[PDB]
Amino acid sequence: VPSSDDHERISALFLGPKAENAAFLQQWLTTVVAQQKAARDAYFPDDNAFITTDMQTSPAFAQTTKVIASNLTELLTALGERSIPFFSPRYSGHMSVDQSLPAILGFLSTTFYNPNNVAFEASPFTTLIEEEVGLQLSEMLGYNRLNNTEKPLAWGHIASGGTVANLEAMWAARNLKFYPLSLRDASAEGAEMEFIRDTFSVKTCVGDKKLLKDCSPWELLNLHVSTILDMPDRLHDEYNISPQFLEKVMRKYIIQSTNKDTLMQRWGLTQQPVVLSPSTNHYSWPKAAAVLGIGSDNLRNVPVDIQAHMDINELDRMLKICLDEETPVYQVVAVIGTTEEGGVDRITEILKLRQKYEALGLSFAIHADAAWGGYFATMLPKDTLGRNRTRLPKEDTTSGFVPHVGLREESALQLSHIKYADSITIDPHKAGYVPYPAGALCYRDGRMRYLLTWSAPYLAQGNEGQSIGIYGIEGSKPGAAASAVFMAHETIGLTPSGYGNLLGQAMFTCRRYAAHWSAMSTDTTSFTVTPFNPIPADIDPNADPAKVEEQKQFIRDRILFKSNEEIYNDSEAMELLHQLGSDLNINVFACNFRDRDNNLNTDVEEANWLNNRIFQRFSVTSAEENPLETPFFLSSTTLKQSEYGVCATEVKRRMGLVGDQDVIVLRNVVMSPFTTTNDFVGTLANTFQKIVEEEVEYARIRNDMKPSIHTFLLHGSGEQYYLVHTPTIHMASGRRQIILSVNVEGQVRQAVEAVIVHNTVPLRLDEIVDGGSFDGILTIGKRKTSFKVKISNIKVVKKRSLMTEDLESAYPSLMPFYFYGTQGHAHLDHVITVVPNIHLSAGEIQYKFDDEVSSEDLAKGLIVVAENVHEASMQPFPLMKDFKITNQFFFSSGQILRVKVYRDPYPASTMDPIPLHDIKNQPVVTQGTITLVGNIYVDSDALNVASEPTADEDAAHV
Amino acid sequence: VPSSDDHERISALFLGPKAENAAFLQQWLTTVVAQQKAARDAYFPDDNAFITTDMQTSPAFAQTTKVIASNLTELLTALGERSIPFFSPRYSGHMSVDQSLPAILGFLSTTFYNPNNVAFEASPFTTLIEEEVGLQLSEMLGYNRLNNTEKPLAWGHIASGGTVANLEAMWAARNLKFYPLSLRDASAEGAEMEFIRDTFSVKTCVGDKKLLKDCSPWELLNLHVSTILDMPDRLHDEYNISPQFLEKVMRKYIIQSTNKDTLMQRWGLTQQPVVLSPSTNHYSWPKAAAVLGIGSDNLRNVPVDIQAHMDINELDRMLKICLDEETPVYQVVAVIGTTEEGGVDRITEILKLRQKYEALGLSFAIHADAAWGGYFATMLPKDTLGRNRTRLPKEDTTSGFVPHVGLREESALQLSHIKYADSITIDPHKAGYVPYPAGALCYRDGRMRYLLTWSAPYLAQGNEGQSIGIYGIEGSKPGAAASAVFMAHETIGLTPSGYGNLLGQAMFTCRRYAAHWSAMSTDTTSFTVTPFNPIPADIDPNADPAKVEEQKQFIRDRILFKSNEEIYNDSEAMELLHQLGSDLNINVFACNFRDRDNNLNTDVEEANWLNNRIFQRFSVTSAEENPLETPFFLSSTTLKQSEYGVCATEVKRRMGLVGDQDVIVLRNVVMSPFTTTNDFVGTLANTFQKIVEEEVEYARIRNDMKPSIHTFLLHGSGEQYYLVHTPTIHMASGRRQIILSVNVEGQVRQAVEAVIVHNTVPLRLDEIVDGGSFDGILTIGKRKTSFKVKISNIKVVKKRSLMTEDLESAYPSLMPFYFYGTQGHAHLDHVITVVPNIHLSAGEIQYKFDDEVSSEDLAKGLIVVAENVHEASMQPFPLMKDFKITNQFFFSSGQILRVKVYRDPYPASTMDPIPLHDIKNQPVVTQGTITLVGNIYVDSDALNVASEPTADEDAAHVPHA
Ligand code: NA
Ligand code: NA
Ligand code: NA
Ligand code: NA
Repeated sequence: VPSSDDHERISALFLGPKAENAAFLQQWLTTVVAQQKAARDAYFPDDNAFITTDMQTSPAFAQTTKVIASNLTELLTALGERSIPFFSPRYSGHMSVDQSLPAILGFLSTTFYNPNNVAFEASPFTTLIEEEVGLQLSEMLGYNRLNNTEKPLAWGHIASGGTVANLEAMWAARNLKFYPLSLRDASAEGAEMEFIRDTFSVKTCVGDKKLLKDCSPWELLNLHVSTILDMPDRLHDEYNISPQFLEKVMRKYIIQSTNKDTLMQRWGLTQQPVVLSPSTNHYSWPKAAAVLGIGSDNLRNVPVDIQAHMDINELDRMLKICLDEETPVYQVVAVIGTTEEGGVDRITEILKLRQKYEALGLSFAIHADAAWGGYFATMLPKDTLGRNRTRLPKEDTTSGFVPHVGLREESALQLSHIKYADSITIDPHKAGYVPYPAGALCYRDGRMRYLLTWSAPYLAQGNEGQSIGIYGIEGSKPGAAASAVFMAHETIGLTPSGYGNLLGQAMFTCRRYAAHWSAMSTDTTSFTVTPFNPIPADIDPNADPAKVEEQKQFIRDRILFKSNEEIYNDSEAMELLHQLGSDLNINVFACNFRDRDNNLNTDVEEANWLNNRIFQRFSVTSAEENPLETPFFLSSTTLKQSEYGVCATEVKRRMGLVGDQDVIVLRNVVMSPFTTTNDFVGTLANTFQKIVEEEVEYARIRNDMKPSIHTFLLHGSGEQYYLVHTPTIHMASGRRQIILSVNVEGQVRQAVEAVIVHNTVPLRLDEIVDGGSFDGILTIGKRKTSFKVKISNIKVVKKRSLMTEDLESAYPSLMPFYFYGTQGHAHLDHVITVVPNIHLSAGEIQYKFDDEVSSEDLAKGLIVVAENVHEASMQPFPLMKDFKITNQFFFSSGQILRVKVYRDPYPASTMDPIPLHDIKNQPVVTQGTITLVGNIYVDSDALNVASEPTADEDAAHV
Repeated sequence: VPSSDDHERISALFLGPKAENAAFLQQWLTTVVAQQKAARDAYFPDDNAFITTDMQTSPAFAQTTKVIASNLTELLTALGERSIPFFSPRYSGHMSVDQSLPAILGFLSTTFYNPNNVAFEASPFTTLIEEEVGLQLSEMLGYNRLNNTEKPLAWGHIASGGTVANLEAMWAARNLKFYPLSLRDASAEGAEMEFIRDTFSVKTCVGDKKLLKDCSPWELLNLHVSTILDMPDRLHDEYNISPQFLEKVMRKYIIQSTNKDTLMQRWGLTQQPVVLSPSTNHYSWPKAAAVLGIGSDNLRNVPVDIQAHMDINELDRMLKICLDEETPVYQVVAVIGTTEEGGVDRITEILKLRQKYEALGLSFAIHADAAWGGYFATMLPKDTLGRNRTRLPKEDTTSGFVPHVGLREESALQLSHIKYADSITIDPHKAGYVPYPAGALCYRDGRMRYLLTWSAPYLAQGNEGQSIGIYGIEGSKPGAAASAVFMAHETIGLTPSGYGNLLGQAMFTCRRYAAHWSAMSTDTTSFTVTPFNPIPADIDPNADPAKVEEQKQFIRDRILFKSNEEIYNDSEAMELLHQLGSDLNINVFACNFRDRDNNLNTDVEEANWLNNRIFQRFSVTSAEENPLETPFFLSSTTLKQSEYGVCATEVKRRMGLVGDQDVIVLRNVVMSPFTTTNDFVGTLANTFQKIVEEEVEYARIRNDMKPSIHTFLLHGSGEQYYLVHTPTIHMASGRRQIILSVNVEGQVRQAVEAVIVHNTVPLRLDEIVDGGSFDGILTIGKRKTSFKVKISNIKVVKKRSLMTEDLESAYPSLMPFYFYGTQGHAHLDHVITVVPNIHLSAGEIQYKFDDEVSSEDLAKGLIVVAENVHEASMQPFPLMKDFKITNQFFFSSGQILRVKVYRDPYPASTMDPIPLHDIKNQPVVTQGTITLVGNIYVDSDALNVASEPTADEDAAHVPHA
């Protein structure tokens, strides 16, 4: 019999999806006001009012209260109508959710006092609160908060966010690395601490005891963290040097004052120290490098493996490169809960690598970016043999059962080793359920924070409260943020039975979502859904597909659309459910589609089209949308090949795609403990499926190769005519570049405006072959009258594929054109080598070359490259609605192209790639100029998906 | 007849000193809850409850609600008993005050939605709010918010505070400075934009048109801000280059990627660019330089003038140095409302200097640090000829008149020119009455923000909301902060009649305070109070003192303790009041004291003692205090000589002090519009005066030179005895270093433990002269018994002054000792050359020198300097309760001192300085070693003010009702 007590216990923490808890909130707000009144009365009770009743009933006062009331109601109305409804379980996109009422109430209660934690005398109470919050976080993460033991004493503080926490960690690591060189300078002959240099020793990285003055620069750049952090205490213990003197003397030698590059230059050092970090690291990492004057070039990114974890062998190889080149390493970043997939780097392996490299003389700090993952350490098991008190029974079985579940074994292993990192970022305003702003940084050894200053630690005195706000980036800071986090910690509980219970219910919800992503699509649905984390039987890439399909059907029969109670009573179902989806509650998955004969799409850009449209249906990305009409919210990301390498390749492989392009995926962050109530998740799954099916129909129309109607520009005169197809990427059947010489049978003859031919009988472009013919219709620009015509005697000058698989990824430096026609009557058409691109054609041109070109070359079609048109530098071209063509446009009447002329090295008709990157190495036929005269066609929309309607607009037009 | 309307209008904006407006707040909170419910019901109305009634009445749910209620009441009770009561007008110390209810309500209303302004799709509404707030601030500050005009389009955003806003402004200035070098690299031969290099020109700093590729590195380092910001648009307009291509290509050349120092080395550049900023700038400036890898050494500090304004002539001299040495200047910081004094730098003169140096080829961005001063631009006059609608009358005269007053002319001039700075920092959570966290940064030309990125501006599209959170230091950020500022702006009003009214009332209150600081003390009070901003008749340092006293008496007769109505009806009184105190609401002042014969103290450290104790009485600096017992709150600061130079000198001069030491001053930030009601300001003045008189009594006791009882260590044996006075700085009468040879008449003979003599009849140390005598009592260590003795045949071996004026400011590198006695029986006593210090004496020692020293030299007393005791490195010595003496202590039995020996170049007795800094250049008598044997005395508390009780502890020991 399943108990509802654990879900009921956390249901009281939130206002609720339907504001079910509003009466409790009203009571708590009334208490806040009463207490405020009591406290302001208690401060000098004999003071009379400054705001009298006669003042309060005057017209100006009343006018101000009416303005406040009106502005307030207008803000509340607009917030409800225009914000994302994170409070609803329909939202499961980013790291957003209904926040905990204890946090909101802590912040509100404290803002009436508006304490400023930059200084004790402005925050005598909330400075102590914030210090206690830092130590709560530290202990929860496994650091030591006890004084006078053998372990280092941790310290923690609140910052505006994990971005500033990561910046501070990198700043401390920057200053740490150079401290021993600064101290060596400060103790050089002639300097203020020369008197220590003949006796002051350190342990070098490999453990040898040497005088600081006898260490090589490399040795000084590789002292262990503890070796460096111990130096001020050691100087005091061993020479009775005061912290005041030490700080004063060191001011002129530390990089806070001189910057690291002046110090390096004096020391003859040329290798910039680096930070090592996974290729997919949060933006705050390269940004901190740029801010700190390290430079993002010196944030060296470590490739990831197929599950997006930092590749340990690659980290090994890059640490070896640093050792061999004497490039110091400030810091290695372990991402504990990646932003995009919720994965956990193997910090156990990073720690092993540190031991390995310290034996070779290379040392570095380790930082755990646990901005997202940190709070999941509350799910680590804790010794229960310490509790012996009566426990109120858990015997409720009211409707409203939601179980918690536990961490995956690997996640628990890494979470229990983050306590060995030298510092840890963790965001209460991510998985702590505290509203923004509330980030946090904890140091394993709190003395590290003094590196962020020009100061040395003093002995604290009881008669002077210590300011906790001078050890970071910021200045003024809200003590209210500390009260908020503190209220969350004390009310929810930093234990398995508190936060562990809440996050375990979110994790059960996450796995229930993942079951749907993992089994929704079949062999015959129009769509496929592929989870980023394969189901157990699917992990092996050579698995028996029968076993994979069997496990998917097991999911359909035993998990999907069942109640929590039925599932929890099914041991096998729970064991399987335990293994589905993200390590830490961030499911990634992606859709593909099949045509109507059930053939899977393999084009990465068409899968991207589909997945981006699904995202658009399930998100708000413009002010035009009514967000209350979105029934379900996801996020989305692009796995760039260059950052996700083998991982992005494997995602594409399992989706059934072929190609090197970056792949778009969907992201489903799960923080809600409510979604599985009454199997609401199933409803969401069904909603998702319905929308996917709609978008797949569009995809199928987009990619249908049935015969259809095509458009062609006409070039030439009665002497000889050419047709130039107007390609498009909006239809798979239009993704061809085609130029033909033809005869035109009909009554057309007019010697400004485009002449356009459509085929009247539907046809496939690929069926146009030498000798063919077809009937058509002419349309002189906007003229209402039309002309019937017969296209005969077709000769294919060019027929190339504009399919993804046949295009290039890099634009040409100089713009290439097909150059075709007859002597004295040539024509131009921009070669489409990449999309997005721009169609450029010129029917009437004047060419002059240093060598006359033969009729054979002109008929076969040459390639001319414009030395004065730098195509790549202009890409992508603005959409037609966003730029005006004038005579200054580079492709307009009167413009002159200076060109080199080449023979086309590929056959007339080809469905294979035609790379032209090195066309400049082909034999040059001749060179000269081309002046554009007329019959010019310019279209930057047809070859660019950005001109298409969004899924929001299409859905609104139904 | 004065109107109460303007004060009534702003009284409704705050919960109130006594929470008078709690019923209004209760109503508004009820509305917040009601609307949250209506909103969550409106999103998919057919969704049923997830939290049912049966869940809400279950025992686990009820237990969680009881825990919430219990934690909430505990937090509220503790906040009320343990926080500073900023809500009361009794508080007037730092930039803290009761915050506006519209702001608190905007933040609360929005946190239920918890929007994240890092990305539009997480904040489709509050991103727009934050952009609108940025443009509101920009327009208020005088920037342009209109599109499609000739003026640049400003942009602003909210940051966690002014520290991060200053950091972003300096980061933007750093990347701006190097952009043209990066673009030159990106268009070099072989590079991706080589094709522009033969046609792409810029205007150099002096205005000549040159190809970018033909500029010298110095010329590229001095292009104007607008020249640089125009480059992406120009490349697009002139070569049709796309922003995508430009961004991608430039990533490898910009210092975001390479850092400035690798770029500089590739260009052969050796002068670090600098930031120029006043010597008194907020800590956020040197910290930003340190963060950004510029280094605080390259934040060059500009000295201030006697009113703490950046000295414009000194800035001129420093810019000339930069020009001559080809040191680029990132940025010049004009502080508009200094943190310590509320002063306004003359940015008009800085703009003139910019014109001067641009004509010479030196250019720099200008940043206005208006973190505090910015909101005072709402008090600038505005054209009212645009308003023609009916105005509800201002005819209320109920009790509660508080007038607003206007800016000083100089403040208005500078505030109206900050719109010419390239960027402006301003804090809603300082003078905006918005709770923390809410700082802000505005760019005159919003395109500058793209320097904080690897991006180039794209053309916006309607179907995609633009994220406003990728242009700064931070990541996730609360849309709630933007709602808070937005509500405060809409409700209070960014106009002279809105914020201008509120701040004008605070400024009237500030001047009412300043009147007390300016006239409270007389010729015969035991204390003096000296304002940092002199009264008009006192500005001239050679003014007729009759005129100064006449104006102080005018203030006493016409302003102090009068009602607002009487003062406002007194034109002459208002004209004078207008000129008192700070420029922008931060009064600085400091106290001094007189002895009981009415002689003014001139000792800077005794004035500091007094002002620090007064501060303690009016502040909470420890967790032991009950903050609700403090009746008035001030802040305090130290004007360091090295930073405030002539300004600190002039403060000390006008207090009557003589000396080069740093001076402590008191600081009175005024943000309350309520303090003048019922002349509550007067009550506070009297409270202040009472406490000052209390502390002056302590100062008088501390500095009374009347005869008293003194302590002496006894050195030597029956052969010859010496007395070594145990000096103290806790009493002026103990501030002498004294060594005497004496005869001891009595029944004393004890051969580990200290032998101590006090005089039994009070005496003055300065009257001890050769031949004198006095009765005394011996005390063998821990012995309960005492011994009558007669000290006779006194010979003064050393008598030196330990008064502030006769001590040195820098500690000796090597420790000096007096070395005296007879051959084979010498003694040591650490020379006290600076305080704080440590008393070190050794009665029994063993010396060995390379030359035997004569009995005359030993009797007169030599100076031995210990090569192996580095005195400066150990100072200040920990207090006695904080360290335990062991045999490892450098001054303990068995320690060997390796010393040089010198003759004392000063007379036995002297009340003048005895500098020993360069003792090493005196002729060396001999050298050798001294081994400490016994009779050792060590005391680190007697010569250190840190061992004294605080003013809070003394006051706690005085009984009261
Ligand atoms: Na949408
Ligand atoms: Na192909
Ligand atoms: Na106090
Ligand atoms: Na003297």
